Parts: sequence; C-alpha cells; structure tokens
Amino acid sequence: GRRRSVQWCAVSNPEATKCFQWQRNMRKVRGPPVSCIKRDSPIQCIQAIAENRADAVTLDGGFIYEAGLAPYKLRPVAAEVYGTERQPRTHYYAVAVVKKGGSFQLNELQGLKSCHTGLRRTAGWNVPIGTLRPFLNWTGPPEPIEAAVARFFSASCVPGADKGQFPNLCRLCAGTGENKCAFSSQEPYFSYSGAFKCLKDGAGDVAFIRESTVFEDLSDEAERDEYELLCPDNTRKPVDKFKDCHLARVPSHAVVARSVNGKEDAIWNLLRQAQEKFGKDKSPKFQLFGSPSGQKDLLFKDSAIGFSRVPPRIDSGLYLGSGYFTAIQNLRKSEEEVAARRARVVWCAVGEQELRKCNQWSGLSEGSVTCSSASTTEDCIALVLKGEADAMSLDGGYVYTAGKCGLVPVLAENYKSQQSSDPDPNCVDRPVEGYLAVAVVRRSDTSLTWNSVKGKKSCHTAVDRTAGWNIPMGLLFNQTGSCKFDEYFSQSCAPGSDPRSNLCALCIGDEEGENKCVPNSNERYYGYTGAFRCLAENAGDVAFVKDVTVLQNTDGNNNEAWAKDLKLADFALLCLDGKRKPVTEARSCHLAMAPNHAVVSRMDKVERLKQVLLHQQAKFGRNGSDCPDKFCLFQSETKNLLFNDNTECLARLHGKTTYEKYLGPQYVAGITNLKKCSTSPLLEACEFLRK
Ligand SMILES: [Cl-]
Repeated sequence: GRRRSVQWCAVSNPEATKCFQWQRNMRKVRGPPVSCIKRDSPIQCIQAIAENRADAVTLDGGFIYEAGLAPYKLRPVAAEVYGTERQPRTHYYAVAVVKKGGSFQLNELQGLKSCHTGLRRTAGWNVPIGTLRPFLNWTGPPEPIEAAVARFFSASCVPGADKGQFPNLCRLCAGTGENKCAFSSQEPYFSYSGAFKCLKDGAGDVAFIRESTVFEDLSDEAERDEYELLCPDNTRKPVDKFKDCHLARVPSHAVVARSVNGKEDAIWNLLRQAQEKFGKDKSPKFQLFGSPSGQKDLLFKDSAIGFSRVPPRIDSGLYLGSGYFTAIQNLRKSEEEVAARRARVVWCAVGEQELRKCNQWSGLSEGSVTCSSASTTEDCIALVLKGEADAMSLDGGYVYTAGKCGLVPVLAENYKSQQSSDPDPNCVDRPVEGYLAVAVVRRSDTSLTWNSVKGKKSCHTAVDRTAGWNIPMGLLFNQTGSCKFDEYFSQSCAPGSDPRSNLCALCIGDEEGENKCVPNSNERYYGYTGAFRCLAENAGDVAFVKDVTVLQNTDGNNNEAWAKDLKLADFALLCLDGKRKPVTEARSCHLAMAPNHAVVSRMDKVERLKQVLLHQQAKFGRNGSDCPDKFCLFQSETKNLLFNDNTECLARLHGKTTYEKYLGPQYVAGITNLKKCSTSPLLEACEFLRK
C-alpha cells in the first residue's frame, strides 16, 4: 500500500522546510522514513490525516478536541515532554487561587473581582469561564461571552478584552494610558505572573493561573501559606494540593493519529529514533526541537525534550480530562443543555441486562436518571472520567482504579449486619461493615482443602474483583511469590482474562457460545451468581464468592432450573487452616473481609448525586413507597444488576470520602503489591495522566 513512510503534516512553509530537513537527515542515518505534506492550518491537517493524505501532526489541547470529533476522530499517540529530564512535565493544572480566609467557594464567585491571564488563554479564561458557564445567565453563542462574565464579576483584569464593549473586564488592569488592558507586557497584570500579582496586590479576589506560578513566584515557603486554591467540589485547600483541587489539567501538545489504521507503530518508531539521534543536544546537523532564527515551534515546541507514548486506552476526551473537556463543551452548548445536563444523573450500565433495568428505573425517575452503557466496568469508568456518564456502583477492587483515576466514593452499599436479621430504620447512617470472601467447594471430594486447591479448576467472579480475585490471588501470591496467575489453577473461568488462556477455559459465554469470558452478564459464569453456577455445574472445583452467595442460590432462593434443587448442605467452605466447614459458618471460615461496593463519581457531581439517590431510594429502596409495587432498585434477585441484591440501602461514608480512606490502608497495600505483576489498560492510562 503506502510506503514505510509516516507522512507528516505541516501548517506553514517554514514548517514544511524543517520537515524536509527532517526527511533528509532521517535518510542520512538510515533511520525510519518521513515524508511531508503542507496544508495551511491545523484543521486542514486534521482533515488530511482523516482522509488518508497524511499520518500525524502535533496539536495543542483545543485542536486535540476538534480532531477527536466526527468526522475526524483522531487520537493522541505521543506526548511532548517539556522541562528538563529529571524534571519532566507532561502537564500543568488550571487552578483558582484566592487568599487565606474567605468563605467564598467556586459556586460563589458572583459579584467578586477577578484576575485572568488574558482573553481566550487556557488557564486564565477557557477553563475558568467554561467551568463557570452554569452560573453566567448567558444565553449563548452568540451574545458574546464577555457580556455575561462582565455581568458576573464586578470587575476583572482580562487583558485583551474590549474596554470599549466591556469596560468592566479591564477595570482592574494596571496598564497606563492605552496600554491599559493590553494583551502585552505593557500590561503588568498580563499572563500567569500579572494575573497572580493582581491577587497579590489586592486588586482582585481570584486569580485564574497555573499551579507552578504560585510556586515559582512565591519566595519563602511562608507567604505561600497565605494562599489557597478553590476546588470543584466547593472546598478550599492549600496550594500544594493542586493535584487534588484544580479546575483542569492541561496536557502537553500531542502527536495525533487516526484511531483506525493510524500507523501508531510507525509513528512511535520514527519519533523514538528522531529523538535518540536528533534529540536535544544530540547533533549539530539537525535538531527536532529547534526553530530557525525568526520562527517559533516548527512541527514541535522548541521547549520540548522528548516524547511520551500515550497508552492506547486514551481518547482525546481522556487526554484532556473532565475538567478541561467539559470546560470546552460548556462554552459551546446552549444554556438549556447545560441546565438539563447538570440536573440529570447519567448512570452507567455494564451490559444489556443492566441497561434494561436502568431504563426501567430511568422511566420512573421523574426525569432525574438517564442511562449510558458499556461492555465493561473500565469502559464505564472511562465514560464517567469523560463526563459522559456520572455514576455506577463498584466493587472495592474497581474503587481503587477509579480512585487512581481521580474519582471519588459517594455512598456505599449497606448489607444487613450478619446472616439472619432485622431491618434497621436507620440503615442510611449505619457504618458499613464489609462482607466476607469465601472459597466454596462441593462437599463430594473430601480431600479438597485450602492446602490442595492449587492445580485445580477455579471459578472467579471477574478479574480485579475483591472476593473473586484480589483476595484469593493475593493469598496464593503471598504463598508463592509468583506473578504467573494463569499457573495457580489448571483451568478457570475468570471473566475479563485473556480469551486464549487457561483463565478463560471454563467460561461458556451466552446461550450461543459468544461473549465467552467477557466481564459482564452475557457470560453465564460472570459475577457472584455466575461463579457459583460454574461450581454447581461442575465446570470448576472452587468458587471465590461471598458467603451470602451460596444462600441466595440454594434451597430454592434462586428460581433458575440449574439452581432450583441445589441444597445448602451440598456445599462446604475452605478455611485458611485446612478445615472444611458448612456454609453457615463463614464467620469462622472466610478468606478475608472485603469493603462494601460504593457508588463513585466526579467531585463536581457528588451533592447532586447523593440528593437524587437518597431520594430515589426512598421511593424504590428496601422499605420504599413504590417497591414492590412499581419497581425495586435493589432487586433483580440473584441477578445483582446495577446494585447487589442484598443491599439494604445506600449509606453515608462518615468522612471516608477518598478511595484511600474508604478502602483503608491494608486493602490498598495489598492491591498495590498485586498490580505489580500486572495492571490494566485503564489503571495504566490513569497512571500516565497523573504522572
Ligand atoms: Cl467479587
């Protein structure tokens, strides 16, 4: 087809010129080839790549956005590294700095005084104003946004604004005469530093800058404690907490490619080489990162020092992050659409059986709950990081991952405090207590014990789940030191594993044989119920489930014909000490305690989200007005759709509102250790966006 050439896209003749000098110097080293094509602008180049006339182009965050849309749908494949090696920066945070001691929170900037870096800049305007669109009263595109922010702050310094159309935006500007409010250095309250000094001097109440500013311009480490940042969950925290209190992380420029047949391989080969040899301080004959005397950042930024391969799970939407992604969409969207969308709760359903239930739920929510879906739990997480979905209930194993991703716990799934017991009218404030992970076996083989389970057949709820995987595989690991999970057992049914492995050997997919090993309801051997079924159907010898699982699938508690005649007495539990115990004794024969499933979300959605659930609960929870009349939120019965079936109510966290706190330190430490052997596409992705 098309030569082992990567075809680079240029936006200027100058750029085209550097390209050609690239092409020739790559030929001279018998390095990977690069062709060059020239267009007049970034979109022309986005168009080119998408119509197959070019392969890559490096873009800034606003173009990464445009490029990810239809009809282009390109993707970031390599990121520019700035700084110095050892001081490598892949991004910065867009923060709202205010001085110590106020009671105003982001929700309340109304009527205050603002200091911005400059009209249409990322951190001084796009992010902040996009973030605040909800409050502006601003009809929309067009009426000029400027008209509404001028009506929201009582005064700002917005360099570059029209002091003739919006005098207010320039009133705190410190420039003399006509310089006043200039998008230049002639204006002292211009860019990061002018905007911060604007605060510093007492002219404005809030400065919208980048995190580094605060650091690089504050001398001691003492008048730095005189400062504070505003968080999107309407809190305030100190300036070194920017990794947890920021309006947006703005990513470094990235080399974008086609999401389908993008030559990403080719592209990274080219780049890695381009870099070893024509790097920074690498050769006098050519410099990838360098521009000819009256030119700036041709092809790459002249300040870049290298590139970072962006994990394949990243999207333009994941690349920008929710803060930045939603800021850009808000500034485009009608006011009614913004309205609607902050009111609605978009649930993320994993699988079609879960979407059926959601839909049903959505129907009766009196408009407050809507549904989105994905095929996997990581995919739902990624839809909430993109702001496309808002919540879902997750196992603690995925609470860690969504937490590494910046998501937070909101409410926990409360279970009844022990095997047989009564309803607590105060379920919502009762502290969560966890649940027990067990290893259940069929009573027939007498010789099977915890000490001989190695080498047999296992049934797991899914990979990365607590009772189904982390605990059993963590235990075994402790014992053997081996990271070779697929050699612990002969054959297994472990949804979410490699379809070609022994780990997926016992899965049976759906009625037709498809969806084998997918980690959703379509796999009949998926979850608590499916891993139990895997044991009961004698596909595997041990099932890693919770103690309640046996109870809900035996003695007729489960209707399904495979389950119908099962008897509790037909199962035993494998205790850590080698004994076998009846199922009613999980209290003294369990593998470990696992944290309750938790509803997670984005900080920007937490108060709206509790409010809709508390309220949805009241109508459809365990003792609720319309349950079972119309719909029961916590019933599917042995189905476990959206929520576990033994959920009494959704309950408060008791300040345990960070994945770290909610799971607690021994849980964290254990999983951390395990992720060493292997990770996941999304943990990977999130580790990269946070590095
Ligand atoms: Cl599980």
